[PDB]
Amino acid sequence: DGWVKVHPTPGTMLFREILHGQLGYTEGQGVYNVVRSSEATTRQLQAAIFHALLNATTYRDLEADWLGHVAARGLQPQRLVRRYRNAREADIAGVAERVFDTWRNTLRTTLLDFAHGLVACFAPGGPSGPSSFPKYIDWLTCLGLVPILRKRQEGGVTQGLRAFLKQHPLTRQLATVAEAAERAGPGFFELALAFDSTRVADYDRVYIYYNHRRGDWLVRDPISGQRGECLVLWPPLWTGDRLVFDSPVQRLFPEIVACHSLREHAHVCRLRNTASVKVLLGRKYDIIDVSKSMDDDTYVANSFQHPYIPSYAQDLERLSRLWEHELVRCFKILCHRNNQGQETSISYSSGAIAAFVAPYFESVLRAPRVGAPITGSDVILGEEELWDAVFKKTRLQTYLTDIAALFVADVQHA
Amino acid sequence: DGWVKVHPTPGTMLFREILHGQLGYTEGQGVYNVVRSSEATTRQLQAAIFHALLNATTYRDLEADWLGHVAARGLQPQRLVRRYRNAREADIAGVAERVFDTWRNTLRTTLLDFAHGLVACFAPGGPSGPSSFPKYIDWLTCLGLVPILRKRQEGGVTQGLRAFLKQHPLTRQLATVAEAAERAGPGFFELALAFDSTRVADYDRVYIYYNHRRGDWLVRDPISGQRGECLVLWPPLWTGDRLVFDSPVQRLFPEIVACHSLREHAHVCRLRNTASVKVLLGRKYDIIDVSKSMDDDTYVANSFQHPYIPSYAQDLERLSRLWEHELVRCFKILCHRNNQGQETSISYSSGAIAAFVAPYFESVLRAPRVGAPITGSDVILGEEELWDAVFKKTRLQTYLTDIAALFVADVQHA
Repeated sequence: DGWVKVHPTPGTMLFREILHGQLGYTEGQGVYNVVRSSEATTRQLQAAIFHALLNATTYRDLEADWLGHVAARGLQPQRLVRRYRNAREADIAGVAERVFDTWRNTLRTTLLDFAHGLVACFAPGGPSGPSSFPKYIDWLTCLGLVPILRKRQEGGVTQGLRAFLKQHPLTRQLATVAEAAERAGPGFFELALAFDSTRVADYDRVYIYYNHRRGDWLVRDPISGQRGECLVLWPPLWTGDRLVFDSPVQRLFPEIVACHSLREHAHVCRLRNTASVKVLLGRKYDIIDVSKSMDDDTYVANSFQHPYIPSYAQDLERLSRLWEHELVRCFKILCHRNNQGQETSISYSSGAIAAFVAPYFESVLRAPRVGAPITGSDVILGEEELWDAVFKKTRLQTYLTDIAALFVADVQHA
Repeated sequence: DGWVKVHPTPGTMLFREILHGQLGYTEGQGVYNVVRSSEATTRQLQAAIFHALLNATTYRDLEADWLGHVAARGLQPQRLVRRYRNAREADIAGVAERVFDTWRNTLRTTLLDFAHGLVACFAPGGPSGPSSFPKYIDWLTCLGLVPILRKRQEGGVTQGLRAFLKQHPLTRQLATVAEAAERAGPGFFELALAFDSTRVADYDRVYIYYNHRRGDWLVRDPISGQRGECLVLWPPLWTGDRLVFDSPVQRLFPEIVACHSLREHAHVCRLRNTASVKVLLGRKYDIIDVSKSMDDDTYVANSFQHPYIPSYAQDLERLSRLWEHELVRCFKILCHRNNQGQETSISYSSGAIAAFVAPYFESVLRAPRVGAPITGSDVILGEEELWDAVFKKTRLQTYLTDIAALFVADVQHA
């Protein structure tokens, strides 16, 4: 009652073959390889993990750790003042500031190592393999639908997390690290659980059914028999005895088909003109035309020759430029420019990362909220630069600076 | 009695098929992918929510929170002066200013977290699904009409608000934030109800009737039988025989049709010239012309040959430029360029955001209020920078600065 098959039809297979370059290729299509890059998602995961780790810090625990470090070094301010026996406030303040700076550097590098360990643990799951981001992107590019199958199970990411966390020696060395780990454990476990729950269906196996009257989707895997959900980003259109998607490939399809047909005709015409001389016959390296079978009681009037050969450079150039412009504007890809002449730099714009990465996490993966998203510049930015940027901009720095200021004031005033 | 159907006619279906690119495609048409972007509406929602949250802050609650924080830290100004025992008012003023600054940073991060939570709650349902902004835009671009259907119901947005607001622990932490939230709750509920009540009809199901004698519109859904309202932004014209709309696609239609027909004729002529030699016959790889099928008391006088092949590159280029100029001048889209490079970025102008987003919220969504609209520059800005700007220019900055100045004066005069 109103159901119809959508995906296993030859049209989408032809779309995917076009995406693989099975018919024709152009320089401008190469931009698509940057669209599938998994840099933005990994950067977002790094930012989320950094925020989650640094949001568990406690001021009192940090103060206790600093006091313990000072006691271990035996560098209490009064002892140093009574050893130096001078009223040089600037010198003793500089000494205390240097000690605090060394402690800050050691804490920063320990936190960086722990955070990088967490990021490395989370890395293999998302960008490739199960629930891979390029699979989502080419799902969007071909159809506009992203079928998903869900089942509540454990996975390897959680196993790696539980193996790594329990044996980590950094917890036994710093109370702050252990407290942050134990407070953020449930969140990380839930995040990995969400990672391992979802699975984007492969292109060659899944089935999609659409009903026009009710306007609902059905997606199932014919092998396992499992039913899932069908996510739609831009909806298709029903024109009666047809279905027309609004994916970029759908828009670019007629031009590609026309250019391919032109190239085939050009090749066929080229192979015809191999011979140099051609001779015609009639009723009273070389190719002969015999018209005896058709000249029966017939008289020849005239004979014309015109060796036409089509040209297809302009069509290929236009198709390449069209592909580049369509992929740049549709996915909102930002290109950096040199001073003059050529330009070579491709990255994701802020609008692109928002409108594509955020729906991925929110709906496709159903992960919990990850906080404020990164900007478009942070994708270009490196790992350590992002780490110490978020370290500076977080509230962990304020407690450390306040402690340093109070300690320096107490040292210099006494 | 004067009613005539409008929308299910083949003309509008052909207009939509033109938008999907059935009748060819050009690089100029790709600018349409920026007109349908949902950045402006999300920016407006963020600004409205930020204003609603910031306007509800209370001076007395903030003063009480400041006193409580001072008591918790034990930072009584007189006690600190009696402890330090020095006449350096600059040092104590700097200490108080630093404490106020750290509290400012913590309050800012908590407010940002709560505001981002609300924005994430409102985001999924606004620009897509019900009241889909791209659907509104392509309704405007095809016809000039935006049919709507309304019903008073709750929805997922209200449920998400109910779950998030009452289960967020931030309310139990700061009295000021909870007080502002409980003041702003009714407005957020009304906004969510406005989101959930309005639905924009799909292009493939709804029906539209017009009657020129009275000048009235009728819109109905043939499936559910529900009757809605028909909104008009630029009115159409009635010429007796037909109804002529004034949407951009209507103006650009004849040029598109002419170019498509020219391309078809060029292809047909191209397929004819695949034969190198052509032969003619008459009464006393190869193509034979037997004109003796008609020869009866006849005599051949002369023969001619002229293999014409039309060219269509200039037409395609002109059509692309016309498409780009029409879209830019109609939707008022601002284009940015480098020193010599073209299309550094594409963004909505202030006139565009006003004249398109504001009528959307005011009529289609029937939102109660959106506050002062943002400029075109705020679209480029990210969420965090926009939040910083609105926080700087809001009412709350008055109370915070006044309290900080008064406390600094009291500390330095203690």
